[PDB]
Amino acid sequence: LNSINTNSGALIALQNLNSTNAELTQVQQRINTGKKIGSAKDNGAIWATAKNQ
Amino acid sequence: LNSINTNSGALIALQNLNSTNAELTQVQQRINTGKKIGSAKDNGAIWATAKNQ
Repeated sequence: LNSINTNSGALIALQNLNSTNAELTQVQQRINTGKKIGSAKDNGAIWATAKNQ
Repeated sequence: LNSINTNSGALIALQNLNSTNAELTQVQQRINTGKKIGSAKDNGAIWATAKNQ
């Protein structure tokens, strides 16, 4: 409380903002590639069955 | 009592003034560093724990 060296609220706010930027990056990928699973990182099993099909 | 060669009241007054000056110096150090434990002299166990942390 009332510290000058530490600001935990800014840390939690930056964590929530980084989560929002991660969701926005996922939506940007969904928009530009047109696929909900555009790579093995999205879902390896469905992407594997898709490459085989 | 009624001595000219000594003044005990000035001695106790100097002791109280030195205590007040030490408290003001501690408050100045806390205003400076921003830490209530800025060094090992303040509290060595908690200080070493914070250093490892």
